[PDB]
Amino acid sequence: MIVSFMVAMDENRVIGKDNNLPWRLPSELQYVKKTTMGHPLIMGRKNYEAIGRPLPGRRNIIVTRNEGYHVEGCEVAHSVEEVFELCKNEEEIFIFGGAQIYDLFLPYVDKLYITKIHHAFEGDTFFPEMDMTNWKEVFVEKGLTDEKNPYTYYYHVYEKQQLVPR
Ligand SMILES: COc1cc(Cc2cnc(N)nc2N)cc(/C=C/C(=O)N2N=Cc3ccccc3[C@@H]2c2ccccc2)c1OC
Ligand SMILES: [Ca+2]
Ligand SMILES: [Cl-]
Repeated sequence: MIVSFMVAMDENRVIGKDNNLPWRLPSELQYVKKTTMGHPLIMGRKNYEAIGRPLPGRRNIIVTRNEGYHVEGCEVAHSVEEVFELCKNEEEIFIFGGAQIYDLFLPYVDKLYITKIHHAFEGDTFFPEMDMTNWKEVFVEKGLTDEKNPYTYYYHVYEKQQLVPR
């Protein structure tokens, strides 16, 4: 099972402002949709609510410690272990964010899908630091910038850098 972080952050790792995206890049979200199609999406409650709805064609799994938390059209999981069991037969799952949610899955991550937005926004929550010497880029592509997607941004994908033995 490939454990993948899915993330869009600015030049200071901002991933949110007052629980919402400080940017509006529909093309970027079209990319998330295309990339995650047919795979589970894993996200925290706060993250999930910051959207209002669930993405069709995707297994939405909400992670909260709240044992009474339910939402229609979604699954709820209360620990890392419960998510892995639930996703036991899946080839790839996408950790869809919450800083804390990313942190929960750090010891397990195999793949990084990182959108980097070339701008500094006002933010209050951040993509956790990561030592990238352990990682190797396998794909990059400049996003579509135009009237609907004002900012300049790049899709990046990283896999684990294999170490060559001494
Ligand atoms: C705080 O608000 C958000 C945060 C995140 C987290 C996130 C976004 N992008 C990337 N690359 N990584 C992330 N972890 C998503 C979202 C996603 C928003 C959102 O509305 N969508 N994001 C993806 C998606 C996937 C399947 C069905 C529908 C959607 C939907 C969408 C909207 C417009 C065009 C195409 C698809 C979000 O809401 C705006
Ligand atoms: Ca793995
Ligand atoms: Cl969250």
